Amino acid sequence: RFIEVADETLSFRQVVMEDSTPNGSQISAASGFKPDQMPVVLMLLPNGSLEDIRPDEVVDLSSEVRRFIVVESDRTYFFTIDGARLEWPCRFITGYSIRQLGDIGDNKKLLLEREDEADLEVQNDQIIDLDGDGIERFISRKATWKLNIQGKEFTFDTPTVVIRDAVIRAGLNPNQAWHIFLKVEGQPKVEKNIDDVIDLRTPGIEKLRLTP
Ligand SMILES: [Ca+2]
Ligand SMILES: [Ca+2]
Ligand SMILES: [Ca+2]
Ligand SMILES: [Ca+2]
Ligand SMILES: [Ca+2]
Repeated sequence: RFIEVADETLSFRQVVMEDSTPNGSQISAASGFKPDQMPVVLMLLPNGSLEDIRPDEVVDLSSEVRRFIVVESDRTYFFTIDGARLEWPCRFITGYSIRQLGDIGDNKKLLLEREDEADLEVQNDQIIDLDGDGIERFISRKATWKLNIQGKEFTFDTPTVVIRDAVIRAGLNPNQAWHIFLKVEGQPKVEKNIDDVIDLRTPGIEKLRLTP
């Protein structure tokens, strides 16, 4: 038999299982862990959940090629993706790992729910600390970013927007001499040019005000 085993990097590798009905200890031993280490073993269910495998919990491998996350750790943190609970043996999780676990398509935007301010957008390489109190909740939305042009909010479909295209979409003639200054939240306004590129992924809604 064969199984696929990965770690916090989620890079699966083939492992040979000589028993069709192993328990957590056998899966841990086949993955290269001594009995005293007791790694955390998480079986990837077909629906999308992760089932914790005890050292004496027999797993039926005759079904199909099952996948496991075997990470030497002494704890597990619970988080959620769209209300579905998931388990993670490490306290720091990257956005890429969240997308891998939740099977979120790359055409969507990942957010971390907050109550005291706007929900935080999580990039691929951004690290979220799960050790914070409470269950961290993640959300998938449509990949659209808002921009406040002349006091009106327009919803672009790209993380980065050319200022000329933004003005064109707003309706103003880009060819006129404009004093363009951007006002990112929490930062002073910075003058820009008609042909510059604005990254909307910064937290909050940017304000692209124009004057003649
Ligand atoms: Ca057995
Ligand atoms: Ca179990
Ligand atoms: Ca919120
Ligand atoms: Ca937490
Ligand atoms: Ca923004």
